[PDB]
Formats: sequence, C-alpha cells, structure tokens
Amino acid sequence: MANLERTFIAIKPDGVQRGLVGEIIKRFEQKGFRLVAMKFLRASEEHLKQHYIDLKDRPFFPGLVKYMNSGPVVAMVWEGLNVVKTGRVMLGETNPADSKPGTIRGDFCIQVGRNIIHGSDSVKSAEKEISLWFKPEELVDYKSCAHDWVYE
Amino acid sequence: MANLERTFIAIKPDGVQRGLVGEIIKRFEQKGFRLVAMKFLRASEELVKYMNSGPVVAMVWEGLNVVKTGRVMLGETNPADSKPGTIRGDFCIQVGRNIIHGSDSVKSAEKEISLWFKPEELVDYKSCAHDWVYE
Amino acid sequence: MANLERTFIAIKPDGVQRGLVGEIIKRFEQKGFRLVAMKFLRASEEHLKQHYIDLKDRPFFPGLVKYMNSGPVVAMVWEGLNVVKTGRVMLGETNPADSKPGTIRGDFCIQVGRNIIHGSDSVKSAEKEISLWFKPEELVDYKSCAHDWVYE
Amino acid sequence: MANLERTFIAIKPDGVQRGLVGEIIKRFEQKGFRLVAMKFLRASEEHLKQHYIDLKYMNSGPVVAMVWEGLNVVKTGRVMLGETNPADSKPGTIRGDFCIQVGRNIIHGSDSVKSAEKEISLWFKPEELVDYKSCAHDWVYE
Amino acid sequence: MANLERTFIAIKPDGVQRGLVGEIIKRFEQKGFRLVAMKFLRASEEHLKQHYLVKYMNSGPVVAMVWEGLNVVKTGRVMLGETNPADSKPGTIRGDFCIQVGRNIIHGSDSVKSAEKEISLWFKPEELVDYKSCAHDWVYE
Amino acid sequence: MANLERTFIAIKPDGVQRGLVGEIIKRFEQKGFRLVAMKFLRASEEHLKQHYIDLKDRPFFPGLVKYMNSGPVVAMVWEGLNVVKTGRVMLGETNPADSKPGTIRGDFCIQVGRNIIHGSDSVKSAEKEISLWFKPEELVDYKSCAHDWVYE
Ligand SMILES: [Mg+2]
Ligand SMILES: [Mg+2]
Ligand SMILES: [Mg+2]
Ligand SMILES: [Mg+2]
Ligand SMILES: [Mg+2]
Ligand SMILES: [Mg+2]
Ligand SMILES: [Mg+2]
Repeated sequence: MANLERTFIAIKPDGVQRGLVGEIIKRFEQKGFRLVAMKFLRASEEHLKQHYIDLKDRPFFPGLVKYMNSGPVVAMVWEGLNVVKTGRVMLGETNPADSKPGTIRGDFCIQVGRNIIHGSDSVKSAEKEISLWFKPEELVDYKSCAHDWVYE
Repeated sequence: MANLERTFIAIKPDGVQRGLVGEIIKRFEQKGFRLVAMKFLRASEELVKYMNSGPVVAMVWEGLNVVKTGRVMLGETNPADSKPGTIRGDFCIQVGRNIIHGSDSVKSAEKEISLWFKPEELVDYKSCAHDWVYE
Repeated sequence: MANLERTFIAIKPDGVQRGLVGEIIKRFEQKGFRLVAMKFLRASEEHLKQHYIDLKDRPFFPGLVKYMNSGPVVAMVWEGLNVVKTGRVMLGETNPADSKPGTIRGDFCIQVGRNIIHGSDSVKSAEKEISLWFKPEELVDYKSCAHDWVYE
Repeated sequence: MANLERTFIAIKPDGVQRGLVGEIIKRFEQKGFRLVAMKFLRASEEHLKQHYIDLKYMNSGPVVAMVWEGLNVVKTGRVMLGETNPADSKPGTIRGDFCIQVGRNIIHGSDSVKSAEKEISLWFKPEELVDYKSCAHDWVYE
Repeated sequence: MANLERTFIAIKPDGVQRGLVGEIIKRFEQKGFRLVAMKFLRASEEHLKQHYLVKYMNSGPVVAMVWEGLNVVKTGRVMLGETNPADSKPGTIRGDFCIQVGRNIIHGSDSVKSAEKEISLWFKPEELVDYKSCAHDWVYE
Repeated sequence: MANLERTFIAIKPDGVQRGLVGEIIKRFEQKGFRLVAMKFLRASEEHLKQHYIDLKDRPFFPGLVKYMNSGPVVAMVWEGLNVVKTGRVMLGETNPADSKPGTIRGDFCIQVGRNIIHGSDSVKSAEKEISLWFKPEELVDYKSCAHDWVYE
C-alpha cells in the first residue's frame, strides 16, 4: 500500500543546539504522519561519510561531515502517504535562502551549512538511509487512532 | 461595499475528530475576518455517507475578498499540493480527508449560506479593531 | 456513566471581540473533552436574565445583563469526566485578579466585569443551562477516535 | 555538581497516540534542560508494573524514553508534568493541559534522584547517554 | 483611576540571548496590558544592582519596558512567577523558561513606588507614549 | 562579512493596536536574526514625510503619513545574512491581498493601507532608514550564543 511509505528525517546538531526538536516533531505529528523510529546519538565520522557518500567529491563535504559530528542528532523514521516528497516540502528548500515562510527551514534558519534538518530525497535513498541508521528491532509498528480520519 | 463580502467555511468530520476546530477558527480570527455565524451539527443526507459519518462546524465569515483569501488560507483542495502555512498544508495528507471546505465563489457562498443557515442566525456586530484592519 | 457528564461553556462578548474563540476551543479540545454542541448568537436580555436568575438581586446584575447582550456569545456544550469542575479549573477563578497564569482568565483578562468566559458551576446548574440554551436536537453525539486513549 | 542531575521521562502510548510528543519535548527544551538520551520503543505499562500492589495500565505500545539533565530536574520535572492524577493537575502543566484520567495520564517522570538513576540504568545503555554542551548553558546557569 | 497604574519590566541579557523577547511581550499584550514604553540598550546588572551570593550578569542587552493597566505591578509579578525560578509555577514566564535565580531572565517592579522610581531612572518622560487601545472597552468595564 | 547586514523593520500602528508585537519579534528571533535596536514611539509627521519621501507625490501619500502618526510604532534594526531580502520574504508581499500564508502579512492582515509592518526594500534603503530612525548610540552589539549554530 502507498500509505506505508517511510522516510528518514534527521535533526542536525544545530537543530538540537537551538532547541527545535519539539517544534519539528510537532509539525510531522500534526500533518498526520506516524513516527516509526527515533533515537538520539552522536554519529561517527565514518557513519556520516557513508550517509553522505554521494557528495564525497563536493568541496563542502569535509565541512559537512565535521559539523554533523560536532553534536548529537535526532534520527527518525516517519511513515505515511508520499512521506518522502511531502516531508521534503515541509522541510523547505535545501538552501534556507530559498525556503518559504511556513517551512521548517524557512521559519528557523539561514545558511545552507546550518540548515538544521535532513530528509530523504527519494524512496530508494529513504530505504538505504533507514537501513544504515536503524536495525529492524528499532522499528515500532502500531496503528494511529486517527488513521481512518487521515486516510480514506 | 466590498468589505461586507461573506463566505461559508465548513469543518468536516475529520477536522472535528482530529481536534482542529480551534486552530482553524484562530487562523480566521487573527487574519482579521469577522465571524458572522457558526453552528455545530450532524450532516444529514440531503462522499455523502462520510459527511454524515460525523459532525461538522458550519461558519459564515465576513471581510474583503474573504471567499478567495479564505481559499488561499485553506490551501489547495488536494493536500498533496497544499503549501506549508495553509490549513491543509499543515494538517492533512489525502484529498478524501482534507478536513475543511470553503466556498469557491461569491455566488456559491451565498447559496451555501442560504442552504445551511437561517437569516436570523447571521449576527451583525462591529469588530472593535475594524478601523485598524480596514482604512 | 461519569464520562458522559456535560457542562455549558459560553464565550462572552469580550472573548469574541478580542479574538480568543479559537484559543479557548483549542484548550478544551486538547484537554480531551468532546464538543457536544455549539452556536453563535446575540442572546436576548430576557434569555440572559433567566440564565443569571440566581443573581437578579446583586447590584451588578443589570450591568451584567446589558454587557452580555452588547455583543454575540459563543454557546457550547462539552462532555467528559468531571468536565464541570475541571472546566472551571481551566477557566481560572471567576475574578480574573485571582486567576493563575496558565488558566484562560489568568492568561487573557483583567477585570471581573470583562472575564471573557462562563462555565457551569455544578452538574445541576450545568443541565439547567444546557436546557435553557440548547434544544436536544442541537446536541450532537459521536465517538472520538481518541476515546480509548483519553479514557481507560 | 548539582547542575548534572538527571531524570527519566517516558511518554506513554496515549501520549504518542494523541500526538503530544513534540509539545512535551518542547516544554522541556524551552525550560532549559539538556536532552541526554532518547529512544522510541514498544513497551507495556502492564508488564512494567505487574509486580506492584501486594496482598488498569496500558498494554504494549509505543513509548518515547528520555533522559534529561539540569539543576533539580527530577523535582522540577515532576512539577512540569503536574499531579499524577490529572484531576488534580493545574493548567500550565503537561497533564493539566492535555489529559483527564489517571489511567491515561500520558507521561511518567521519576519521583526521586535515586529512582531516576535506577530507571536510567534499566532503560538505557551507558553509551546511549550523549555528552555535549548546550550553546546556551552560560545563559541558563551562572 | 486604578486602571492607569504602570510597571517597569526589564528583559535581561539571558532573556535576549535565549530568544524570549517576543514570547514575553506576547504574554503581556494578550493579558490586556498596554505597552507605554520600550527601548533596547546595553546595561550591566552588577553596576545597576550595586548602585543601591548570586553572581550577576555583565554588560549585555536588555529590553526595558513600561506597561499600563489595572494592578499591573502585582499582576505583572504574578505573570513573571517567583523571583527564584525554583519556586515558579508552570504557566509563568520563569516557570516555563528558566531554572536558576542568577539567570531568571526578567525583572519587574515590586511596588507602585518602586515602579515610578525605576521608570524615571530608565526613561525620559517623552519616551512614555499615550494612546488608547482599540479593545479597551472590552478589557475594562 | 555578509553576515553583518542590517535592515530596518517597523511595526505600524495597526500592528501595535491588534497586539502583534510579540508574534512579529518572535518570528525574527526564531529565524536566527539578531536584534540590534528597538524603540517604541509616535513618529512625527515630518519624520514620516522624510521616511516616505520617495512617494512624496502619489494619491495616497497624505493618508499614509496621517495614519503612521495616528498611533505608536515599534522601530527595530535586525542583523544577519541577507536580512534585507529574507526579512522582506518573511513580511510577505506589501499588498496583503498577495501575501502567502506563513508570512506575517499573509497570516495577519488584509488591506494595503493596514499592512501592520514595514521592512527595508534594499540595502541602500536599509542604511538610510536605519540612520533616519536611530542614532549610533541606540545600536546594541553582542554575539548570539547560538551564532556558531546559525552560521558556518
Ligand atoms: Mg548541510
Ligand atoms: Mg496551497
Ligand atoms: Mg471543497
Ligand atoms: Mg464574591
Ligand atoms: Mg458516529
Ligand atoms: Mg506514572
Ligand atoms: Mg530580580
């Protein structure tokens, strides 16, 4: 079913440091998506290199990896219809300069190197990142009491 | 006069069920529109089983270009296209459960108001901030 | 059953005029109570003298009635366990001067003659106010999707 | 130092189900406490509390387990939750704002420092407790 | 008239630094009080309090304000919560936002006479703005 | 460095009268911009004529000046990367009819003559307006504790 699509959302160290964890989680809860998994950790450099491997030939990659390791992140899996694309809409443009008011980035940050949050860009990237950051024992299954009111 | 335009806004059963009535009314109040009428009822059958499935909040709101601006504030009818910052953009996912309905035109609005409300349920009063919302 | 207890809540003309209808309804929704009935009207002075009949000899009664007729009110019936007592706690003390931060009155008003809201003071008074303001066909029955998570 | 005290906070399945995870975390963040650990798991209140009364808990469901740090965070956390029985909780507290019945009181917090250390030992591995410094620490503490 | 009482409220550097100016102002506005004056300046808490142990803040930004309304001195104090955040209730500014008395983010006058003294000391008379709120008749009888 | 750009934001008399000062300041604070200057005043007509001199001969110029003088305003200077353009995005379109939900004007007002807020349209206008409304002693300097999490 399309309603079982999952995406990986990570609140970056600046999101934690500036006290935005609750605000972000609230936006996803109130949209109607279901929290599947969540943990709080300092990701190692090797872990972050595997996560950002597609960008290793980019000039900012050394900085990116350093900053993603400079504090703890909140790693999460969320489930719902088109949650990948829709979550990307909710985050706003990757460059906060282009993000619109009402989006997470549009409301809460300024510079691309401090854009507080990451979300999977595709279903395939989503499954790879979910597998990288979480094990199957860490995924929680339940039915939201409001399911029949969110979905037809 | 253009400032006395009215629109019909109905919160559907999924909006009542998920606890969104207060937020919706708040967005309309803080925009500067005036509540003209409101009632809470079960939608009788005159799809359409689904709107009887629960209660609806029927409302009439007044203000300049309130029909179109209301539609903007609701967001696109299909939540998949709704922008963050709109009611549907913030709170729902699927068109069959898009929690709210607003009139699409002035004539539609006056038809819906006649159909859902009696004329005496439409309350006339002046907002104490009217001179600060309108010139 | 104790969970089917109902109370009458009325947002007074100053609550409407100062744009607090949404905030108040939101507080009752998020507490877990079920909206049973709601309408918007300018109550007649006759109606208001019947509502406040117990205070007809008080010095402020004529002014109270006039002010309650000077604008529209939002009349509501809400349902839940100990909703009369608990709704009164949520409103704050009837005299805003003694209302606490976190309550409706404590957060939003100042003077007893402009205390923006009324709630039934007892189950008795609640049922007579419900009968005065609403017809039984105007009372809406449905089950909340979150009922099993609000009540054991 | 007293600023290094910790408490255990668990959002129960009714809190997850009614969409309150963000609100709760936000109240703790804005108070000034530091999130030390957090994970999402399935756990039953029934089985955790089955060895109890000696002579009506929620079944297995999703819970958010957390460890929070700060001065007097155990007691102040309990104040922020409000009374365990929502009927006695004051508006402005988590339970005062969001729930009605004690069997569905959406959240749990440790009632004493040693209880808190025990619960943290029970729920978390030592390596899940993350050490970092809040950028606002010097503005929360003198 | 008692409805013209005034109080002095100062947001301290920890309140500015933690991004709380808007929330605090919003609580006073929504309560129904009228903003009379406001300015943003650099001030040292030490030099001000040692001008007439908990370690006070050095020179930093403060938002100084004057608010008007019935019983605003006392009610303002209630809305701030107890001076020691350890005793502040949820729903108050200090109950919601801070932990330690030396970083209690805000100050309010403790009495009408204190309020008038501090208003004179921090503000010029022409900085006190007189206007009528459009909702005044719905806040006061 | 580009992160020190400053813009002039003014909350107009209708913004004060409808109780929006806190909401607006909150949106700027939570975005990551730094408050540099702020005061509360009734601007004189001649001050307002200087401020809007570029519009000195339009049909509405006389009305504008008289309304901007009809109540107090909150004048402010805010600092950050691209604060001029980004602040204009946050305000929404000058005409509320075109402002989008999530913007200040989109969320809070309706008509161009009552658009509750003003922001500098360019850096040059920003430097001119900041000098007109504030003297250098009124500009307050400090480093945000979160600077290193807002800027790379
Ligand atoms: Mg990045
Ligand atoms: Mg849209
Ligand atoms: Mg529709
Ligand atoms: Mg009495
Ligand atoms: Mg039903
Ligand atoms: Mg418990
Ligand atoms: Mg003090």
